[PDB]
Amino acid sequence: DEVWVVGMGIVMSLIVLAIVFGNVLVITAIAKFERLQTVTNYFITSLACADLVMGLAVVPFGAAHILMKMWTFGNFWCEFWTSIDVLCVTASIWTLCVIAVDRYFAITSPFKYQSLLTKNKARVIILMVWIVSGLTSFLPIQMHWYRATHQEAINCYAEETCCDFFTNQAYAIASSIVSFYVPLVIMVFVYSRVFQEAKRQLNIFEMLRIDEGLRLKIYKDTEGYYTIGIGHLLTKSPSLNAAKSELDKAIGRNTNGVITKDEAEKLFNQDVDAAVRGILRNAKLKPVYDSLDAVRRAALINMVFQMGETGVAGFTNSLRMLQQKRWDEAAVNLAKSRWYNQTPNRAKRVITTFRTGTWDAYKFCLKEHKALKTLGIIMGTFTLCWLPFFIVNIVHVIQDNLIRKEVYILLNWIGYVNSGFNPLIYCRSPDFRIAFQELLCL
Ligand SMILES: CC(C)CCC[C@@H](C)[C@H]1CC[C@H]2[C@@H]3CC=C4C[C@@H](O)CC[C@]4(C)[C@H]3CC[C@]12C
Ligand SMILES: CC(C)(C)NC[C@H](O)COc1nsnc1N1CCOCC1
Repeated sequence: DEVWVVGMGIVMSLIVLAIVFGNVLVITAIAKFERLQTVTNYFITSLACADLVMGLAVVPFGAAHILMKMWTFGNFWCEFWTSIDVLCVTASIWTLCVIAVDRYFAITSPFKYQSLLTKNKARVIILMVWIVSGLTSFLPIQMHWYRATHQEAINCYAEETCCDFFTNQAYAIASSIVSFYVPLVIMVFVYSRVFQEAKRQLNIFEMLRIDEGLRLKIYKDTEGYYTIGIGHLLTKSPSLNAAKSELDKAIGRNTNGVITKDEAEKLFNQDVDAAVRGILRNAKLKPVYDSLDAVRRAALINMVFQMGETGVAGFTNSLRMLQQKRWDEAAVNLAKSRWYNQTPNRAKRVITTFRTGTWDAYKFCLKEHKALKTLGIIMGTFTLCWLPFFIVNIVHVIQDNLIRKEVYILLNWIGYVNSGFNPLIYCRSPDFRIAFQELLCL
């Protein structure tokens, strides 16, 4: 139908436009802004490149093959088009597997969020991917090791107006296992460990950085008292110079109301140490700290950090039920407090920690932890976009008459739309957000 062709033509054009402009913007943002020239962003550059090659050389000719129902580019370009197509996908899934593995080695290292690979080393890994995956994508098609022995296929090979991808059962299993499933199985298992390590390796220092936050300039909290760094109270006095005086003495230099990351961490390491020391000095809190597990020990430290040894001691009724290990019971009395009303968002997180005995409340609450979530969304979406096509592709190998030709192309296109999703997912990263709007002048 006429309306169907024009209708599909517009949909496919807006898909192609979204692929190219999206990835160009991403590549441009990493190339221009220094703050985005990281090891993990260099892998994203390789991912965005493969996604750009898709919408520039693959997807455009794919559309013409559907709207005209015939190949009008020759048998040399037909095989080259298919070779690039496979490479784009193979390079993308291996890139995602590398990102996953590099994230495991970073989280297991004492660096926790910084990569063990250098900028020169990362370039080698990317170049090795494109070379290795380039060989497994071009050699099995150019040497015609992919060609089937049935008449319908040999007729399509000889025909210059036929580019229907016909294959033998061997290649269909071999190429799909090496190219897609092997990096996918590894990626899923390795990045599930990355998520498991992130949640498990959560500590009080990260927990307070989540709750209190970070600001290197003097600000007023909910209570209204002068604060700086990670919830470090300066004075209860409503005077800026009084707040500045107590600050310059603590650091030991002319700060002028501004501190560094090195300085903010230094006072934070002191406050945390003072909180625990205050618990050990307090007779009411001392036996409660003993009975609690590592996770709930941090939750008591968190309250002592915000209110103070004396303030936390006032919850006599609640503390008694923490010792009794009746978490759900203690939580109700903790909720029935002025502290709960003062900071409900922070109170919920701390109360839930006591209830669960896990960091489940502080799940992806950290900025470094949000970065991992975004990368997990990229890998997970690639799976949802490509796995249906790959399952049906291997189902076709076992039984020939299982699915129609229209089902194969439709599922292949589900994977094609994926090359337009990745730039929109980078909107989660505030570093990319600022880069994008700067290049778009908004
Ligand atoms: C279609 C085929 C033949 C062309 C393949 C394109 C090749 C040349 C491209 C695609 C991805 C590219 C890489 C993307 C990532 C980076 C990070 C950047 O900081 C330095 C260059 C480097 C390492 C690129 C080198 C060239 C590269 C490997
Ligand atoms: C069939 C067509 C139109 C050339 N698209 C190819 C697909 O987009 C993906 O191709 C692949 N990339 S990695 N492994 C594969 N496959 C899928 C098709 O069968 C051979 C192995």
